[PDB]
Parts: sequence; C-alpha cells; structure tokens
Amino acid sequence: QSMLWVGVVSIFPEMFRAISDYGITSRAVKQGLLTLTCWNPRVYTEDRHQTVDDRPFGGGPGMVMKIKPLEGALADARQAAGGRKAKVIYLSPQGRQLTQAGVRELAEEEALILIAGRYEGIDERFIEEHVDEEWSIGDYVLSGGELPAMVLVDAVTRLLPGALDGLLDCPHYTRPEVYADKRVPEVLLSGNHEHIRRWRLQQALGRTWERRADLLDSRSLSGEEQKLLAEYIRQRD
Amino acid sequence: SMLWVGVVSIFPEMFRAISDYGITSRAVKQGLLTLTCWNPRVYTEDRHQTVDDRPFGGGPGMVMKIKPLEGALADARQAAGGRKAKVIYLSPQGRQLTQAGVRELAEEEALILIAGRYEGIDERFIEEHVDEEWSIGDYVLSGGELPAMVLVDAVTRLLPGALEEDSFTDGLLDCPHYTRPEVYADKRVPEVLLSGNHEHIRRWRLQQALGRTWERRADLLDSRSLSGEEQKLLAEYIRQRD
Ligand SMILES: NC1CCN(Cc2ccc(CNC(=O)c3csc4nc[nH]c(=O)c34)cc2)CC1
Ligand SMILES: C[S@@+](CC[C@H](N)C(=O)[O-])C[C@H]1O[C@@H](n2cnc3c(N)ncnc32)[C@H](O)[C@@H]1O
Repeated sequence: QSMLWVGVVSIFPEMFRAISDYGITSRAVKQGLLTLTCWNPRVYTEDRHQTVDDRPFGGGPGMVMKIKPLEGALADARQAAGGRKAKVIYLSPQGRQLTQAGVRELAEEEALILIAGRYEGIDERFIEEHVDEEWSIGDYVLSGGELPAMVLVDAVTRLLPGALDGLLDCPHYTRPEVYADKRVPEVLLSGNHEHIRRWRLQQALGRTWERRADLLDSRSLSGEEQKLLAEYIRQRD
Repeated sequence: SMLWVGVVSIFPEMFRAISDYGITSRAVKQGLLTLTCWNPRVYTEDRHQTVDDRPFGGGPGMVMKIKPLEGALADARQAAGGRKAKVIYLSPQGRQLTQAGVRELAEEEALILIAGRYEGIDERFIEEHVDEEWSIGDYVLSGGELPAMVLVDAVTRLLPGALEEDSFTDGLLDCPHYTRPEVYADKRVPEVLLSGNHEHIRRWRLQQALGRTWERRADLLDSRSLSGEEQKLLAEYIRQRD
C-alpha cells in the first residue's frame, strides 16, 4: 500500500483540497505514495446544529474544543490507520518549531494523525492523554491548524521517493538574456560546468552570509567554501 | 475594505481554502478583507508560452519568467487603485515571519503577494519589483501558496471585527485551556479554574505561560526578560513541576 498514511482531524476537511488537488501532494496521492484522509469532529457530537466547542473553565475570551468530539474523530482515524504505527501530532504555536531536520524525522513515520485545532485551542487533558508530539510552523498565530497541517504534509511529501545543504539558494535566471536594462551573469551564458558550479555555490554562500548567518554557524564550511565566501564578501561594494 | 490583498499565483483556485472557510471567509463577507488572485499564465507573450523556461547555466528544474510576473503585477497594481500596495515575495530566502512581522503587515492598506513554485523566479523581477521577501520557516515547501495563505490568515486575525493576548504576543507561550466536563477519564480540571477568583486565575495562567515557555522555548525568555514577580512565579513552577 501507500508509503505514508496521513489522517487529519479538522472541522474544515474541504480546506484540504489545497493539498489533495495540487502539486506534489496530489501527485503522491495519485501515484499511491500518500494516502490522505480527513475526520470532521462535527460528526462525533450528539446535537442538531453540531457543536465542538464549549466555554473555557476560568473564564476569559473565546471558546475551547471539547474532549469528546476530538476523541471520536481520533479513535475513528486510529482504526482506519490499521496496523501502522501512527504518530499523533497536534499542530500548535506551543509546539516544537518545524525545521527541515524535523521534516526528515517525520518523513520516516509510516502513519501520521494531525490534529488541527480551532478557537483558543483544545482541552489540555486531550493533549496529555492522546498527543504524541506538538509542532509549530513558526512564531506567529493563525486562526486554526489546517494551514499548518498542510505545510507539514507538503514538506514531508517532498521527501517521499518518487514525489519530486544548510545554505540559501543561488539566484536563478531565465529567458530573455537581457530584459529592460538588466542582463544575465556571463558565467551562466557561456562558462564551463565548474565555472557555473563555483559561481552558484559562491552566490549561495554569499546570500546565506548576508541574510541568514545563523545558518552558517550551525553548518560546517569546507576550505573551498571559506575561500568562495571570503571572495564574495571582499568583492562587493 | 480595511485590507486589500492581491495574490500572484499559477493556482488561484487553491485560495478557496481561505476565501470559503474560517475567519478569512467571514472577513471577506463582512467586507473587512478584499481577496483577489492574478494567474501569471494569462500574461505570457503568447498563449503557446509557459510561465517557466529553462535556467541559464543548466541544472535541474525550471525558472518562472519575468514577463508573465510583470503583467500580473502591473494588473494587480492597477486594481489596488489609490492604495499604497506593498509587494511581497513569499520565499525560503526571505525574512522569517513572526507575530511582530504580522502586526507590521496588518498596518498596510494593500498587499500584493507573489507565490512561485519549487524552482524559483528570475532575480531581475525580484530586484526590480519586490519590496519585501518573507519566509514562513526553515523548511522546504513545493511553492508559495500555503505560505501566502498562512500570511493572509495571520494578518486577518488582527483586523478589527474579525475575531490581543495569545502566544508570542508578549514573548510568552500560552497557558493550557480547559473546558467541560470538570472531570474527564481520570483527569480533573485545575481547582483554581473552578473555585478561584480573577487574581488567582491570572497568576496561575501567567505562571503556566512562563513555565511552558521556559520548558519549550527558553530563547523567548532571553529576548523578553523577566520581572521580579515573573521570576518568582517561574522559580515556583520549576520546583513544583514534578
Ligand atoms: N532546484 C532548486 C532547489 C532549491 N530551490 C529553492 C526553493 C525555491 C522555492 C521553494 C518553494 N518555497 C516557497 O515558495 C516558500 C515560500 S515561503 C516559504 N517558507 C518556507 N519554506 C518555503 O519553501 C517557502 C522551495 C525551494 C530552487 C530550485
Ligand atoms: C488561535 S490558535 C490558538 C492559539 C492559542 N494561543 C493556544 O493556546 O494555542 C488556533 C489553532 O491554530 C493552530 N495554530 C495557530 N498558530 C499555529 C502555528 N504557528 N503553528 C501551528 N499551529 C498553529 C493550532 O492548532 C491552534 O489550536
């Protein structure tokens, strides 16, 4: 069957058409590399207008997603995963910050159940009991976990065999050779494979040093890379 | 509308994820947000051209051409009218998005977002037209559509009438939340939330926020220092945690 099974618990399963119908995620679903399923907590409640949230204990603004509707959707999702070891992830701004290293780790799992919260969040007792890991996509607050869950699925899907450094990328250029007073660097126009590979690596090193030096501190630079970086720095105005 | 957003993307219909659901949908209905899309594929030189061409100097993948991006941008700039529109390219090379950045972006009257695919756009388009480059985090995605939506959602939350004290607001993670029932499967709601006054609840919530930030995101504490009262609440959380 599929290389990676993903079950999403969300009150907006339709939002997930952004990944089921587009790009590498759509391709992986078609190619059978990825199985994507949704589980609306709104169908694991017992009322006419379908409610998932209740007021927070201790007062304050907003509402909190109840334990029962989430436990419903989770149990159903766990059953459909079958004999796969499924890691339960809650998407949250309190979680561990997602990075490419984390993406690689998540890509090694055979099944993921992603919980997309809404409102002020979900009842802490649901988290303590059922959530294996909490993950954040960045230091900003969103209205729900759906876009984060999709960002996670997209990043992980890229790493699946058949779907498709610690440095920023080099600039890219395409047709035409000259466009409104701006011209393409000559090394890409007629240079050799080593001339282009050295220029691209130097531009990548240079751009990382300018904008994301923290990425260089973590990284291990070779003698050749130290020379290309030094050169980029002393040759710019 | 309070905020006008134009998105430049080869997949405008992916944006139904924000135009039809959640707070972004409500803001579009309430007229607080205007959301429009601009497909570069309809701005090619001729209908037989793709948006992308092969990269100069070889290597894997394709690169989005300047000409379609420029047509989509000029058209979006015209529809923005008399609004000062900030041009944003969503990119993993950009400035990392944070709640502080979202607040700054929320003060703009118009935004024009540029979303490219996995192989990137021509540097000359960026140099010439892009006002700001923003990344949503240190991970690699297949395109800028999900990042552009993450940005619109974060900014929309700050619009008056769309929904002030949550995670990264004051440099702290949030406290845990609890709802009905009082006891669920051998687990009970903290007593202070059932029987405490407003000051008891405030100190407990602040203490939980400080302890959770100290446990998971101590970097946030380094930036945002701690007052005397907060140091005492945190010292107490640490010694009583287990
Ligand atoms: N063959 C090369 C491999 C690296 N590529 C760099 C690159 C360019 C664009 C993307 C697509 N990502 C985004 O558009 C994006 C936009 S915002 C964002 N934030 C975090 N991560 C992201 O990937 C993004 C991914 C990688 C260029 C082609
Ligand atoms: C308004 S937020 C709740 C934020 C609140 N400060 C809390 O206690 O987590 C609603 C939901 O969106 C998701 N979410 C918000 N920002 C996120 C982020 N940066 N990363 C991951 N998920 C996020 C979570 O699933 C969260 O339950």
